[PDB]
Amino acid sequence: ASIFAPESLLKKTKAQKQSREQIVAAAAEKKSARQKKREL
RNA sequence: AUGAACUAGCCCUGGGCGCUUAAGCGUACUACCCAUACCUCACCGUCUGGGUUAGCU
Repeated sequence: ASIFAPESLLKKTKAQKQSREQIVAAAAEKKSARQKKREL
């Protein structure tokens, strides 16, 4: 009845989620580190 | 006050037009002119160093 979202797409989306999680965490701590660095 | 001997500089004698308290010579200081040089930018090419695939509307 419906198309089942190909398994290559599911594997990529899981991989992209891992990388997107890393990017946010890296930028989350970068902003705090940059603000302290600017004051120094 | 003069004269003598001297101290040097320049003159006399031995690119063009023109210039002569220079448009000459020497010194000092401002301003100004413009090379394919220098700086900024754009463009060409070469070289060099990267990035780019579960090929993500």
